Amino acid sequence: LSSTELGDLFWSWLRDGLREGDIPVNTADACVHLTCGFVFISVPGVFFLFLKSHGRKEQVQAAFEKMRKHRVSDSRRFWQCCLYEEPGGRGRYKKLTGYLIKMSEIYNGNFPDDSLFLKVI
Repeated sequence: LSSTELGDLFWSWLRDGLREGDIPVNTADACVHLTCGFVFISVPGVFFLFLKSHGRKEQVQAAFEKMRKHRVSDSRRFWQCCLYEEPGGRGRYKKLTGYLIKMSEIYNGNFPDDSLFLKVI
């Protein structure tokens, strides 16, 4: 494969997987979480999950970023989030970082509710 092909493969997998409800979302254990107009994808988790169905992580991530689907807000490409075990943002949490992607790059106007577990900082 090549940076272009690998990019397209990863984005095709993520996008069509979320669209077909084939990639877990919005769960205490998911790498993908919907939030306030955006899809949060945690890294490296979302690339490891790609890899599992298809260093290597470095390649896919570089190829993905070259496509410019992710939100970049005044130079910032990564957001931190707290992932809680309990809905309503409490108890044990894990701190995560990853990309925000505008809902409409993935989803008709036809999507799941927001995550009960993830809080974006």
